[PDB]
Amino acid sequence: DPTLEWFLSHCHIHKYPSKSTLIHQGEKAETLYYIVKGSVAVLIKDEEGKEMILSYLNQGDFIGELGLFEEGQERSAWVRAKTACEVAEISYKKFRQLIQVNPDILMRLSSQMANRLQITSEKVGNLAFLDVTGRIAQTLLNLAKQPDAMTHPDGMQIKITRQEIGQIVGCSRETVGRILKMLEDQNLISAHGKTIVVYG
Amino acid sequence: PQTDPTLEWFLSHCHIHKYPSKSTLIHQGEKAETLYYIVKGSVAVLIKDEEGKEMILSYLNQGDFIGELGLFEEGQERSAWVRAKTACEVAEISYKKFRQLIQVNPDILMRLSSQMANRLQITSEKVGNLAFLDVTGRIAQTLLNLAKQPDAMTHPDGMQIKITRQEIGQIVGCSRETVGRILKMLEDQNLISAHGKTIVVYG
Ligand SMILES: Nc1ncnc2c1ncn2[C@@H]1O[C@@H]2COP(=O)(O)O[C@H]2[C@H]1O
Ligand SMILES: Nc1ncnc2c1ncn2[C@@H]1O[C@@H]2COP(=O)(O)O[C@H]2[C@H]1O
Ligand SMILES: [Cl-]
Ligand SMILES: [Cl-]
Ligand SMILES: [Cl-]
Repeated sequence: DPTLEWFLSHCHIHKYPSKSTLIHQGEKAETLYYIVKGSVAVLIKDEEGKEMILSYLNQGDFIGELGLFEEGQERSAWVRAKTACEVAEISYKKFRQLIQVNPDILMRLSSQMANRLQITSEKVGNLAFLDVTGRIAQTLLNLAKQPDAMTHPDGMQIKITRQEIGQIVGCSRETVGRILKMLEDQNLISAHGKTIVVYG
Repeated sequence: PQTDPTLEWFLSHCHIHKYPSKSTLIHQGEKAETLYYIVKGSVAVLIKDEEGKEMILSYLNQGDFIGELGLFEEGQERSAWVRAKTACEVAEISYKKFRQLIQVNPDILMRLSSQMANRLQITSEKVGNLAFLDVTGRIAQTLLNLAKQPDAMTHPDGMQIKITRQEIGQIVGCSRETVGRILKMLEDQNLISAHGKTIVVYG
């Protein structure tokens, strides 16, 4: 589409190796990014440096957009490359100029911010009233009904690790372990290495 | 609370409607064709968990856009209910008309997008608190957050807020009973005072 091509023609595409930290929470924001190729993780941390993934972002996603609208904004989160990444970069100053020329580019960015807000809002509603057990159970049941869940003699099989469960619900890997054992004993799931079976 | 030429130009293209306290501005799931802007008053943005329990996702106040999430893609449905907390005065404009205003002066889209960005930050922090903080910490953080809403009073011991235990539970994501037990504890810890329907957050 011509809007994205026009936008990219004003950007400088950079290549970063896997595990690069592209954005550090707390730093001064003066640049907008757009993923041309690759995937990243958006993360927040607690005092002990524990973690919760807010989102994965991929090809076609803007990153670092939240500091664009007000002066002196700081990065709201960490963004770390999951794979090697090809990322277009443009100063906020230049981007603001592009918006006056053709605001459709700001409509595209804002469309992504709107979706992100709806997704993050839904996660608040889904997790707020539950304790860690409730959150883990809901998480597994939700994954069991997604298209990539596979058929199993015992029910629906999902691919997920104790670590990434903990990253979704914001708890330790050990707590996940204990809760998965409990869910097995209640005859709701079966856990086998890096896969879980939710009983139907 | 602070308008500017861009906003008054925008408002000159809108119709301002009044909404009594408790009335619904927006119903979740309805087709979105209208953008709102609060001239006066406050609203609550509500969503429900998988058991049908209602949460207060955010309050919005004078100067806030509402109903913007449906503007960017066709056939979008409202993501939440929005109901008046006080009597409100709200400017309305069709998405069709607003898209034309954007072409006339994109600064109005910058104003709207700025709020969307702020909301994402705020909501992201809330999702992090759900995990990083215990229930006590979540209630304590909500009390602070509420001590900074415009409707917050001054007090010789700190900031005095007006909110029901029910409402604290809907913001935090816990039961009214839990809130009661935690406010008592915080009171005994000399961090707050609960004078009936009022709470004083010490500073
Ligand atoms: N809830 C979220 N969902 C998706 N992306 C996010 C979320 N919160 C922050 N980000 C992204 O992470 C970036 C961190 O830097 P910025 O705050 O400039 O811009 C932020 C967004 O691009
Ligand atoms: N997390 C949030 N913070 C503040 N306001 C929100 C949030 N989620 C939804 N809203 C508002 O509630 C509105 C419901 O209708 P829309 O989805 O059109 O637009 C939505 C936003 O204006
Ligand atoms: Cl509606
Ligand atoms: Cl807890
Ligand atoms: Cl009360």
